[PDB]
Amino acid sequence: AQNPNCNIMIFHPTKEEFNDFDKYIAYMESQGAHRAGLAKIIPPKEWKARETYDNISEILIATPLQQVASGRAGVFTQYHKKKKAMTVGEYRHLANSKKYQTPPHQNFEDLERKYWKNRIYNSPIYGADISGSLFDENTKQWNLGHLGTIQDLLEKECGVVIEGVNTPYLYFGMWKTTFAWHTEDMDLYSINYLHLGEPKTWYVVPPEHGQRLERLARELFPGSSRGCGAFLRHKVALISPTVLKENGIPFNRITQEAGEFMVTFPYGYHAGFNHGFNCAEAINFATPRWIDYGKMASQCSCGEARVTFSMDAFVRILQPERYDLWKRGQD
Ligand SMILES: O=C(O)CNC(=O)C(=O)O
Ligand SMILES: [Mg+2]
Ligand code: NI
Ligand SMILES: [Zn+2]
Repeated sequence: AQNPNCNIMIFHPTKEEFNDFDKYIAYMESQGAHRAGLAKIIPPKEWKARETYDNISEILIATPLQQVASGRAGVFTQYHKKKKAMTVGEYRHLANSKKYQTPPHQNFEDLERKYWKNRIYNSPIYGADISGSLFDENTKQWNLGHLGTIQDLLEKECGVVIEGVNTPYLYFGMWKTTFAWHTEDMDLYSINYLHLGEPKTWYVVPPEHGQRLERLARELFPGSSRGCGAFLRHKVALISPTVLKENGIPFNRITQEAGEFMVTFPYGYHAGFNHGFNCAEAINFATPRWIDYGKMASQCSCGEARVTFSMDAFVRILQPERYDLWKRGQD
């Protein structure tokens, strides 16, 4: 069995290997990369996502989100307070202001210590989940807006024909902006490209041990657990590496830098934070190996998780017994 310790693997494809996306995902799996829940892919030196970023300040963040925390430093939840619209130029200036800028630090490890110590005492503002793409249309390799769609995958593997679309999303981050512990909708894969700016630190639990994390989360957030049998679908709970280690939960960590891709694998729980002003692009995708995970994915029916249009068909086809209850939570 490849990668039995479930380490995060890092890949350096050649320009030739970068042509066929699906093939390279299958390659990484042949080497055991999925067992970690997360892999890093460093593009060949000849590749570029786009010519320059010199023109991105005009993008609009229609609903910036202020991430307010409650709890203790290692075990907290965050809620998103909506703020007035602002341009990327406005947001970058805010990120770099004395109130929000990254503090002096020695190295990534020092900065990680400062994040876990102090996160809860601040409320950073995140421009998340913005439909759009920063890949040049002429970039043919690993262009996240030109992937094969999840609908097409389900049609090819299962023969059924469904509505729905699959487009990328932009994320504008600043110091301490935080992504809570989650798997993807329908336990899909994700791919994330860091276009520019400061790094993103990731934490991940191997898919084979996801239920260990869920059991700890039920213990640590007991009112939330009573409210919903899949409350991590709400994407609000944070648990630190120190707390994970105290409770024996297997995990790994890695820091993504600008120019790098990360792939999350089906049912790979992940969480993390941004080091300073940055911009990422991400999208969900499927492969044939995902279908079994889609069929078994948990679902929130309490009403909190509210998701895209396109998840309807996935539930309806893969989880018909759950469909009626889940759709009530949508409506
Ligand atoms: O970058 C972020 O804030 C969060 N991204 C993801 O959870 C992902 O790409 O799957
Ligand atoms: Mg612009
Ligand atoms: Ni994710
Ligand atoms: Zn719920």
